[PDB]
Amino acid sequence: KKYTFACLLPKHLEGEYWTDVQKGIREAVTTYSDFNISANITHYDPYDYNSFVATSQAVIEEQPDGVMFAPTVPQYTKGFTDALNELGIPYIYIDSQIKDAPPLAFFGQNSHQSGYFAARMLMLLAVNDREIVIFRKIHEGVIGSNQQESREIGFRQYMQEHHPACNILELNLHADLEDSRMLDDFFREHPDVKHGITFNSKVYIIGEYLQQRRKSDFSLIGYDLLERNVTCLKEGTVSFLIAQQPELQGFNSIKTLCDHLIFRKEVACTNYMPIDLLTKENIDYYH
Amino acid sequence: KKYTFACLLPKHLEGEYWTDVQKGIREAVTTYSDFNISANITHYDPYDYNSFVATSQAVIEEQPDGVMFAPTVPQYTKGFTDALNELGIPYIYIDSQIKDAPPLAFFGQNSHQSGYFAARMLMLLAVNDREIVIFRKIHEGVIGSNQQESREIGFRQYMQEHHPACNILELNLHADLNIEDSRMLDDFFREHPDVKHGITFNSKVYIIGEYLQQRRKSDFSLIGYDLLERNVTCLKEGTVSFLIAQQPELQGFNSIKTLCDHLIFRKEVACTNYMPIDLLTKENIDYYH
Ligand code: NA
Repeated sequence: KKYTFACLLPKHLEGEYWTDVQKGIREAVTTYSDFNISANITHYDPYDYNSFVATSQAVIEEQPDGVMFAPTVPQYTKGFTDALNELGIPYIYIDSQIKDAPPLAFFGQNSHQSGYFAARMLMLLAVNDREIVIFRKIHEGVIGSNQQESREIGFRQYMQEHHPACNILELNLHADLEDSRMLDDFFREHPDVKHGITFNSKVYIIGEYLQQRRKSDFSLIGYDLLERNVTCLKEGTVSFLIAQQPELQGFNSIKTLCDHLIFRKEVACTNYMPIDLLTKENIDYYH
Repeated sequence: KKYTFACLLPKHLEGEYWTDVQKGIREAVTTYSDFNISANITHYDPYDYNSFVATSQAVIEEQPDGVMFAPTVPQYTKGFTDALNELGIPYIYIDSQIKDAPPLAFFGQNSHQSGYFAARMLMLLAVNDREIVIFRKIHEGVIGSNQQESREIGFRQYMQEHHPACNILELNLHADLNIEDSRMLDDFFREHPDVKHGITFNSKVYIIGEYLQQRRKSDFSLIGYDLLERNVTCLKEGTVSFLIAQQPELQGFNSIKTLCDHLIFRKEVACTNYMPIDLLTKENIDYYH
């Protein structure tokens, strides 16, 4: 019988952030083909905690040899991890982690440090601005991402720490809205804000909006190398993109499971991923 | 018998730039121990022609299967590369390219783009600055490094395209001294009290950074290259604002790997391997690997 590694990740469309993590998973599968391993990828609605509970219970009943997954908020993840620990099934957290429920290994960015870093870079662009804006993506009241929330916290800590006088504005766009009207009104109400940032992976939304309205007097800092994000980076609507090597996170998760289960090797638990800064001038050599 | 790859690098002290490239080479040797290969590292005097010739000749006379070589003063190398081609000994360039003498493969940054990028980052720092300064350190007059010279050209191009009004000052420190580095700096900052931002293209930015630290001067920030320990310390202390890395470990590792699969695995290999232009700050340096 083949090895089965259950991979539980957020629902998404092809080409979005999670596409790269999955390609890393598949690359790992082929690499370890001599061991006949198999990745069974299922998804959950990151905005609906019950979706995580139902799908994670399915994973549990599939009795995989190992599991890698993006945790949702703590209290809705606890039952899953407790069950896996009780069944002796090792799990790996990716993207974010739950510190009081340690896994075999964690692969993701130090969210707080990532946010702190982002603030430092943003202040470099808006050195003497009186306000900056944080764009978010919410649905059913939640932000749907521990990392997106924890990054903002680190960000805010840096701001309160180095630029307490700079006013921080927030605009919560709707996940499955029209982002355009939201933006039109935002700029009408706040016509002098020159710089903004988002902690989700869809800064292109704001970028394309500016590109279309011929607005070149506003630049964004965003996350991840989604095709559309990079286009906005090259066009100038986005000043910097922060990457976390999603492919490597996916690959290393499977490799770690293999190392632990197959090779029976010891493995490092905490694996903070880098906080890579990309600009139009260095993106082409970034791999 | 065995496979022998001669690696010719500039003499240096442990902890300088090349120490990482050497670790890379070592990691590669062990990884391919199966094919029983050995990397023979020899250091050379980069500014003593007669010396360089003697060591290079010694390398050629060792009859190596392959060679990886980091060029400093290209005008002292034609004899070496002609001899390698004549003997059918494939060679790899790292860090700097020597256009009139193409190698089997090259590993290093696209110097032009690296400098262009460096300019962008410096100007984010010196937005409204009338002048900026490039810091260099020459031996026998030469700026000994095509990568360095070329980086400077890309830097000036960006400055011409974006801040043609900004004055570009230059301060040359000398290795074949008796004019001490700190004395050069005192005169410069004395005659140029207003300059607030600077940059260097060699990997010894710590010389300027530690100077500012010991003089508790905090009204000036540098942009430098490479993750030498002294560079990182200056990065963490604030004298240096940004450091640009190029993954020296991987360049050394890849050099040997390329030689192995070319000579041993009879594989095809790309000639140009442009390394990344990584930007590091105090806030992300600890998570870079
Ligand atoms: Na969200």
